[PDB]
Amino acid sequence: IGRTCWAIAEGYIPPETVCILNAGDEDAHVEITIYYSDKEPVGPYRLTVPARRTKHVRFNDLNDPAPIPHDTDFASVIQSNVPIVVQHT
Amino acid sequence: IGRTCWAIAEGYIPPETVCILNAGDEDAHVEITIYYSDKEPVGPYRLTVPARRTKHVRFNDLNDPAPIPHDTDFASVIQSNVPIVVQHT
Amino acid sequence: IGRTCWAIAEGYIPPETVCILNAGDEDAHVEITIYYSDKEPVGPYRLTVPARRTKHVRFNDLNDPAPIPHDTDFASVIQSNVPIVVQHT
Amino acid sequence: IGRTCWAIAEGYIPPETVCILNAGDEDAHVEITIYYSDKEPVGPYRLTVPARRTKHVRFNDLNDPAPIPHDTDFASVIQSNVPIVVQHT
Repeated sequence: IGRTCWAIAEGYIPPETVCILNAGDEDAHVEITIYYSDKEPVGPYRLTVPARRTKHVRFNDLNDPAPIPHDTDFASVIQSNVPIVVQHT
Repeated sequence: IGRTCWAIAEGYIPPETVCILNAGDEDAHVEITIYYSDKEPVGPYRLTVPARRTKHVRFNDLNDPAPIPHDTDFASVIQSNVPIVVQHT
Repeated sequence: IGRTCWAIAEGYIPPETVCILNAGDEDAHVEITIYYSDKEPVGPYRLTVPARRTKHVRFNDLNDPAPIPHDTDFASVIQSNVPIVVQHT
Repeated sequence: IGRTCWAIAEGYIPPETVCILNAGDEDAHVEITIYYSDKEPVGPYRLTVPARRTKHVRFNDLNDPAPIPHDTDFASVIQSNVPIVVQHT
């Protein structure tokens, strides 16, 4: 159930959440990359979504490799080793 | 018309509806599974969507195998033996 | 550009518009069928979307084979002989 | 990541933005065509989205071959030589 690559063309943290579902039996090793209008992309931000669980990820909580600056439009690519379902809220 | 597997990565019942269309000539035997961030999934919740009809299903009305707790973020996978069209409202 | 079959699982006329784009060089002969929770589907409602034009269709304006009753949830299937792009507003 | 052809069946400038992401390593040479209910399409409007960057394009800022009239419903087709991701805001 789902796909191993998702993209979100607009993101913004005011001066921002992806709901992920891994309905499968293997843990999802997820890698997020943040894109900008005027600089190189930052990432991967790495996290695990456990087998048969949801996980909400707040863009504001991401910090490794670096925090996402606030008041800045960005886009994001989310890649997983196993199919997941992503909804941007 | 439609697909036999649909996923909804974010659901919530405040302390929540899927509109299903079976445009086909066979009844749809539908199975919903609810996923959580911190426990195993619950289901299948089973229902029939008749040939050439819509059916609205309220998540709050589901009760077999168990009611969905309120004030709790969940996701859902909806599977059918025949193609259906699902919209989350 | 687009597809020849589109479905909209929830529609409602209070007691409702599809924006269609035919980016192609042939006229689109479109057929809409309305589905209900408790009776057989009604249609086809037939219309033409000209080559390289948009057309907005209000569900409230449809009348042949019959008007859609108000205050009634419905779904719709839109079929075309040529690819079109449909957005429900 | 993404597709080389995107369509947006409803656009309107009051008397309107596409967020584009090129997550790839080649620049995206993008061509927008505007469609109307009652006249021939206008375009291509041409722009470049750089490798590994986002770009927001305001429909109100487009002017070559011609400005889009205000208070007028339109649709748009966006074509690229390389896959991009488009979100209409």
